[PDB]
Amino acid sequence: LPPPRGLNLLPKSQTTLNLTWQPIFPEDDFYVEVERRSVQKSDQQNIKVPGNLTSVLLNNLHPREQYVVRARVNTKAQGEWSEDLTAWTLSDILPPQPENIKISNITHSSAVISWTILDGYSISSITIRYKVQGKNEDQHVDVKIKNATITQYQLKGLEPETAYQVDIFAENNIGSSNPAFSHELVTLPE
Amino acid sequence: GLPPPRGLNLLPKSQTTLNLTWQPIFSEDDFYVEVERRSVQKSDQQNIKVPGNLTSVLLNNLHPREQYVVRARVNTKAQGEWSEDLTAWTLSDILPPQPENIKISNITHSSAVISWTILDGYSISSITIRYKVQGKNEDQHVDVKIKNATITQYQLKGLEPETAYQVDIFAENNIGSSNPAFSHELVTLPE
Ligand SMILES: *[C@@H]1O[C@H](CO)[C@@H](O[C@@H]2O[C@H](CO)[C@@H](O)[C@H](O[C@@H]3O[C@H](CO)[C@@H](O)[C@H](O)[C@@H]3O)[C@H]2NC(C)=O)[C@H](O)[C@H]1NC(C)=O
Ligand SMILES: *[C@@H]1O[C@H](CO)[C@@H](O[C@@H]2O[C@H](CO)[C@@H](O)[C@H](O)[C@H]2NC(C)=O)[C@H](O)[C@H]1NC(C)=O
Ligand SMILES: *[C@@H]1O[C@H](CO)[C@@H](O)[C@H](O)[C@H]1NC(C)=O
Ligand SMILES: *[C@@H]1O[C@H](CO)[C@@H](O)[C@H](O)[C@H]1NC(C)=O
Ligand SMILES: *[C@@H]1O[C@H](CO)[C@@H](O)[C@H](O)[C@H]1NC(C)=O
Ligand SMILES: *[C@@H]1O[C@H](CO)[C@@H](O)[C@H](O)[C@H]1NC(C)=O
Repeated sequence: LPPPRGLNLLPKSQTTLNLTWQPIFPEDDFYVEVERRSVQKSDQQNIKVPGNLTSVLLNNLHPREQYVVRARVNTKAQGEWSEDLTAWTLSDILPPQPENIKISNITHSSAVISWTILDGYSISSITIRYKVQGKNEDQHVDVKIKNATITQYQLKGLEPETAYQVDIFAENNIGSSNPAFSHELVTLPE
Repeated sequence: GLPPPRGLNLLPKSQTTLNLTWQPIFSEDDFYVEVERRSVQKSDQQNIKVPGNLTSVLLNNLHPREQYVVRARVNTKAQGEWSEDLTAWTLSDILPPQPENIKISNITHSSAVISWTILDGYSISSITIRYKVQGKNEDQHVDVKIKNATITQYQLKGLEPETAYQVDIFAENNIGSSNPAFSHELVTLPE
């Protein structure tokens, strides 16, 4: 038999992952073999679940640890395995600050910021906070980037000859990252 | 008649408290600070004696988002001159209302000024203007944070020409943000 279609692996907690698939079409009579397997440690479990149900909760997992998962259908006959799905369980700790922070392309009313995030901490978003560097500080701007794939952003409509303070936070299930230092940005008309 | 304490300041601490601080003082004894507070909305006035050698009273047993007028004096054998009125709202127990008078204007290819207005007495400490592209893609959005309720306008800058933005505008407060029933549309020009 062919493996389950529509296989999707999502982290629902710090110790649990949820594998879902599309309902299997029956003659008789079958079950779904699910194999999950840790990367950071040597830990494989193998679960049999009745064919008519559509998902399994994989539980008793460790925090911020990635697991590789595959599945199949057996009858009788041993079905061919699905492709390997991977996922991290949610973080137990606060996420690390984005590394390789590079401010460049500095213009009169714009600049480009680039960074790198470490995978493994369930970073769901990053925020780019920028404000005028003066001692007043009555307002700032948060650019909220909701997909952690994006590695770069261009700030726009900045004021010329102005010094800005720029910070970059990464947010996960626990909370935001804590920056030790900010970054400077000075525009030029010229 | 002695003059009142100097450097009088009234800070809202909680929903039921305000803190009145002043510059401490030290002829012959004894002396105490008479502090009066009174509700604007309700009819609730109280008179509090505190010994003259401490620097602050916490005026307690007040009601949520209620305005209060405060004054003070230094009494001895004779009663002193009253201070000027201090006024403050206690912190709110609800979310603030959405800002009315949302007038967008001066729309250019990369600029779009926005002005609003807020109702006082809700302890509104900041307002957030949010703006993203009209598309349903939840990739990016920009939260402009304005940390004083004094500021009434703001000019958006560096927007993309010929584009539709979905502007929201929240008001924040000791409980939480306001809840917009509706967003606002912003077209941009050529360029
Ligand atoms: C793992 O996977 C998903 C969530 O990530 C869960 O599937 C769902 O579970 C219940 C149904 O028992 C519901 O919350 C979801 O909707 C259900 O099916 C339809 C939805 O159209 C409704 O008519 C039902 O009333 C019912 O609510 C359901 N969602 C889907 C798409 O299947 C699953 O429970 C979760 N946990 C485990 C332990 O498997
Ligand atoms: C009322 O307000 C003032 C200022 O917030 C408080 O005075 C402070 O007291 C603590 C020590 O107990 C220190 O932070 C300083 O000595 C004071 N600060 C200043 C700025 O003077 C006061 O304690 C508050 N509460 C009461 C009940 O009086
Ligand atoms: C799967 O089959 C078993 C047979 O006992 C039944 O208990 C269960 O409700 C079935 N689930 C379905 C049809 O979703
Ligand atoms: C910024 O630098 C990169 C790499 O050279 C390139 O996109 C371009 O030269 C610059 N872009 C500007 C100034 O808009
Ligand atoms: C004020 O004087 C009284 C005298 O009973 C004393 O209890 C209190 O500690 C004094 N406060 C000071 C010196 O701050
Ligand atoms: C309109 O925008 C331009 C350029 O951004 C600015 O110079 C001008 O002051 C604005 N006009 C008003 C009436 O706000």
